[PDB]
Amino acid sequence: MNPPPPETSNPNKPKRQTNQLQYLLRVVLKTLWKHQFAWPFQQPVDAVKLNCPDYYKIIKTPMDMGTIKKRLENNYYWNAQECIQDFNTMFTNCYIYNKPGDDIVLMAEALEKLFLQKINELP
Ligand SMILES: Cc1noc(C)c1-c1cc(O)cc([C@@H](O)c2cccnc2)c1
Repeated sequence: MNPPPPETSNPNKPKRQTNQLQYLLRVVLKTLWKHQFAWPFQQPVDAVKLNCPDYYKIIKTPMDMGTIKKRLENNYYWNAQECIQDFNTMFTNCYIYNKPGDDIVLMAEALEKLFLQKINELP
């Protein structure tokens, strides 16, 4: 069974729109979103659909690009580091749950490489 997806809004959370945050959405996320390996990360893991019932028994801090996209679109973050942290959590979760020689890990590693490439050009 799946937990509630991570929050994309929090009225009592302090928010702020920075040039770095705009770049993370308009450039970083938008480009990664269109990558041939991006589709498994565009929405939370469905432990039932994927026959991975133990996923949310192992991953206690889930994250996906769909959540990050909504957070960016909702101006949920205070600075770029908060958004970058969500990306790092998404990748880390994948490497934790899956075996190093798995297709999904190869997809994550490719996206992580492109992600690191793009944040090295952060404004
Ligand atoms: C991301 C993630 N992190 O842990 C798991 C598990 C996933 C995942 C998410 C999906 O939406 C689909 C699949 C699976 O169907 C697949 C996808 C691609 C290659 N080989 C297998 C895996």
